[PDB]
Amino acid sequence: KVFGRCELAAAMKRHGLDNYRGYSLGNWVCAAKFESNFNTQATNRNTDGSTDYGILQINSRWWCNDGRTPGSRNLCNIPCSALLSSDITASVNCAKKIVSDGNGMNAWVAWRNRCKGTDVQAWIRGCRL
Ligand SMILES: [Cl-]
Ligand SMILES: [Cl-]
Ligand SMILES: [Cl-]
Ligand SMILES: [Cl-]
Ligand SMILES: [Cl-]
Ligand SMILES: [Cl-]
Ligand SMILES: [Cl-]
Ligand SMILES: [Cl-]
Ligand code: NA
Repeated sequence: KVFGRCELAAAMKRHGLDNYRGYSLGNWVCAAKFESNFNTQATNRNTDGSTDYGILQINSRWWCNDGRTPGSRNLCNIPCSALLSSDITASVNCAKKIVSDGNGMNAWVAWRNRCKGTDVQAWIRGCRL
């Protein structure tokens, strides 16, 4: 599923991500935009043989099981395939554990390089929320 901007903002708020660990809704919408262009089925192979899955590009090295990432962990206790669903529950629950890990939203290299410090409120502007 490819979400619209305000549609994803609403689903993220419903699932409790708005202000989670102090990050406003606009930060989470901006991160999804540059990670996946709002497409739940996005995948991207890394140089190290791991893979990033879904609307927030969560990596199989630590967070989910794909059966093909040697020596990896599955800290979210889920198959990576659950991260590609039209229902975002699994992605949001796993993102909560990632953003709690010590480095905040800097865990997402695209949020640090494209969203951090910018006018992130623009991502939720005009949305009926
Ligand atoms: Cl957009
Ligand atoms: Cl915001
Ligand atoms: Cl594996
Ligand atoms: Cl394969
Ligand atoms: Cl594990
Ligand atoms: Cl599994
Ligand atoms: Cl959803
Ligand atoms: Cl923080
Ligand atoms: Na894994």
